[PDB]
Amino acid sequence: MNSFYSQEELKKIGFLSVGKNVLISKKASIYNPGVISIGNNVRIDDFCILSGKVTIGSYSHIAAYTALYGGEVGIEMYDFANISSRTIVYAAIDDFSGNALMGPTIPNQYKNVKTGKVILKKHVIIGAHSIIFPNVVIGEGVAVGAMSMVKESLDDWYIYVGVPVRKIKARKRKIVELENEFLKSM
Amino acid sequence: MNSFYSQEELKKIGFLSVGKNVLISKKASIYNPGVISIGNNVRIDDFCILSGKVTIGSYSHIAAYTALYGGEVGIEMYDFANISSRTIVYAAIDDFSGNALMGPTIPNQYKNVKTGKVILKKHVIIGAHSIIFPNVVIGEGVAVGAMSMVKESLDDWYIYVGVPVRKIKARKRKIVELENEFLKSM
Amino acid sequence: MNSFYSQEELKKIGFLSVGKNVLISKKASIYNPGVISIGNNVRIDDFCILSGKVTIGSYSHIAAYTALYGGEVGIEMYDFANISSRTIVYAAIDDFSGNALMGPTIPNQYKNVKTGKVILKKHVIIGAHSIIFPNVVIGEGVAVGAMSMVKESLDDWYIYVGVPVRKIKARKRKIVELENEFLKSM
Ligand SMILES: CC(C)(COP(=O)(O)OP(=O)(O)OC[C@H]1O[C@@H](n2cnc3c(N)ncnc32)[C@H](O)[C@@H]1OP(=O)(O)O)[C@@H](O)C(=O)NCCC(=O)NCCS
Ligand SMILES: CC(C)(COP(=O)(O)OP(=O)(O)OC[C@H]1O[C@@H](n2cnc3c(N)ncnc32)[C@H](O)[C@@H]1OP(=O)(O)O)[C@@H](O)C(=O)NCCC(=O)NCCS
Ligand SMILES: CC(C)(COP(=O)(O)OP(=O)(O)OC[C@H]1O[C@@H](n2cnc3c(N)ncnc32)[C@H](O)[C@@H]1OP(=O)(O)O)[C@@H](O)C(=O)NCCC(=O)NCCS
Ligand SMILES: Cc1cn([C@H]2C[C@H](O)[C@@H](COP(=O)(O)OP(=O)(O)O[C@H]3O[C@H](C)[C@@H](N)[C@H](O)[C@H]3O)O2)c(=O)[nH]c1=O
Ligand SMILES: Cc1cn([C@H]2C[C@H](O)[C@@H](COP(=O)(O)OP(=O)(O)O[C@H]3O[C@H](C)[C@@H](N)[C@H](O)[C@H]3O)O2)c(=O)[nH]c1=O
Ligand SMILES: Cc1cn([C@H]2C[C@H](O)[C@@H](COP(=O)(O)OP(=O)(O)O[C@H]3O[C@H](C)[C@@H](N)[C@H](O)[C@H]3O)O2)c(=O)[nH]c1=O
Ligand SMILES: [Cl-]
Repeated sequence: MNSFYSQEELKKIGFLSVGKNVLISKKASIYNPGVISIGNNVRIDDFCILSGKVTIGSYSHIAAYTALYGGEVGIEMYDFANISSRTIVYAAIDDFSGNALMGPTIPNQYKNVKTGKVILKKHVIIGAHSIIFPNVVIGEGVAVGAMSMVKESLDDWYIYVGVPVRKIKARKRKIVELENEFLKSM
Repeated sequence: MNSFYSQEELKKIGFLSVGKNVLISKKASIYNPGVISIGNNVRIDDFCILSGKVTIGSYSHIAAYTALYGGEVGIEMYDFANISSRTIVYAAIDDFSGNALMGPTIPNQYKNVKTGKVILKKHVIIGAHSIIFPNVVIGEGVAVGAMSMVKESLDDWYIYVGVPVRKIKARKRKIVELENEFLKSM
Repeated sequence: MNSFYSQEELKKIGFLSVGKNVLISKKASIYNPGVISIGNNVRIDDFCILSGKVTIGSYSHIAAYTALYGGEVGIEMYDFANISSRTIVYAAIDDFSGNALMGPTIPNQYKNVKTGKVILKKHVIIGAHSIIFPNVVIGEGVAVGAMSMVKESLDDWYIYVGVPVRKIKARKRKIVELENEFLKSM
């Protein structure tokens, strides 16, 4: 079976914008669909949470349990980006340092929230159980491994692993040739 | 949108005690609520689980996916403690050594469950995707980083990271001041 | 207060096979029950996902949030095997190298999915927040620590930790007697 909303159910959600062949679990949470644009051929799985400003392009899988906290600044994924299960992407984060109170029970003037657009460029893949922090551009074709923590921007076409991640090898570009192949045959 | 119970449904859950301005997700799970006590200005998000003895004070966020397995001995959080997404706090665990059978499918006399009260003191923040094992006090003002694992009590006012955690630098104490300033404020 | 199906609703799911004393959360997701079999005395908790080909023996707990993506080649667990919360087992994963396109939105010609049966032998325990990848045999009596990642088969009766896992000590085998002793009671 599957848990995906109908085309009929989907247009009732109220997305800023939703494309063709979009498959979204009835078990995801979508908060403020008003600020969420989704392109074509996108699958969002069980127990995802998308909240605040989120832009997804086309050909992207958001695997189960993944939370995207877009806040005001937003999270944007370009085409052919994918995110494996249990990832968190934060576009805002509280100050852990001891210099500020923390979290949504507390008025902003006591906190020191860090906020910044998070961008995943084309062909980015994020491995399972990973965390991406605010104000981070994940460069084109970057792979980050499972269980990775990314606190700053990542250079294009590299593979990274660890907490926090380190650059371990080049990502191959064959994928770009297959993109063009795939598209050409449509 | 939002997924919270109204103050009216909350009253029907049958909590040991629940204060005001409590926002609990309808997508969270609550088992044995008659041993669960929640103070004022608490938020518990989608997909959290609270099970068995759990005591939360005030000005606390339990972010999404976080499981608090309080068992019979309990987990207690003091005021201004917050737990980030996908954290687990166990007050009991099975013996992994090979010296016992394991899990809820096996009866106790063949197991060797390790149990003990867990306490998160005031101003503790627990980073996302972290695990706290039983019989542990997380010190006053401690921050535990993301993806960290805690098996022992932690000294006050430090930041710890890793699996298992190590101390990396003092937590700043400004928040004590901010706590007074904020509380004055009302 | 628990969230399990009755034995009656269980039969309405359409498992290849379901034993007795099987406690499955209504909050778990089960996809393609037709290829899933479960033996006796098994508990599957909230927000679990079982997808594709999955075979569970007896006396096994699959804890909250755990995802078993059995695909076509399958995941098998033998008796007395248990998986702690927020674990992922994959029988298939995409190629992260950059030599292929990725994920369920892309046709198979353009991908290079690696596939392989995952087997957990008797008495295996997998710690919370762990990830097991395809084509892996976890030998009998293996314990994998929390927050660990397994890409290769594991030697029987050892304890392994880390990302990727390294062997750290033997598992005790007192478990083997206890099993005999307990089964006698039955
Ligand atoms: C990143 C990954 C692609 C690396 O695979 P690889 O290219 O086969 O690299 P190796 O296995 O040789 O590892 C290279 C180095 O990185 C380390 N490493 C590999 N993956 C790591 C990870 N996730 N975290 C930390 N270290 C990692 C290895 O220990 C090795 O270190 P060394 O050079 O110090 O020995 C793979 O390990 C991974 O993390 N895959 C994620 C799969 C996934 O999440 N899939 C979702 C379902 S599609
Ligand atoms: C713990 C944290 C606050 C430390 O950040 P920082 O004070 O800026 O410290 P740095 O990034 O300089 O790192 C200091 C050391 O700890 C390591 N480190 C930092 N965070 C780590 C983590 N979570 N796990 C393991 N190692 C970590 C760094 O590698 C560095 O090691 P080194 O001195 O051996 O090089 C931050 O890394 C973190 O984990 N934040 C969690 C945020 C979160 O979960 N938010 C939830 C939503 S509000
Ligand atoms: C694997 C585990 C059982 C080991 O515990 P232990 O036998 O008491 O071993 P120790 O705590 O002495 O650690 C031994 C070594 O392994 C390292 N280690 C222990 N657990 C680790 C883990 N989960 N990840 C990485 N390293 C780990 C230690 O740092 C130590 O390293 P060193 O030899 O380099 O100093 C335990 O740490 C663990 O992970 N338990 C998982 C519990 C769980 O998930 N329970 C689910 C609820 S029932
Ligand atoms: C996870 C999930 C599955 N399903 C249904 C519909 C699907 O067609 C079917 C199988 O989905 P699946 O996710 O088990 O299998 P796949 O479609 O192969 O995808 C999975 O394996 C890949 C190698 C990974 N890259 C993905 O991250 C992982 O989700 O089950 C749902 O309806 N909702 C879900 O959340
Ligand atoms: C996650 C979640 C959200 N919501 C709704 C109600 C909320 O007011 C709204 C916004 O929630 P949000 O969590 O997206 O955004 P914030 O309210 O800023 O909270 C979040 O960012 C912080 C900087 C972190 N420290 C928190 O751990 C993180 O959860 O969405 C729910 O109703 N239920 C939920 O579980
Ligand atoms: C997690 C969960 C709990 N429950 C209900 C019925 C249960 O009998 C009761 C308590 O179960 P619990 O998981 O809170 O507690 P326990 O039955 O002790 O089990 C737990 O502690 C062990 C030491 C760990 N090995 C397990 O991984 C952990 O799940 O709550 C549910 O109905 N559904 C659930 O998903
Ligand atoms: Cl999760």
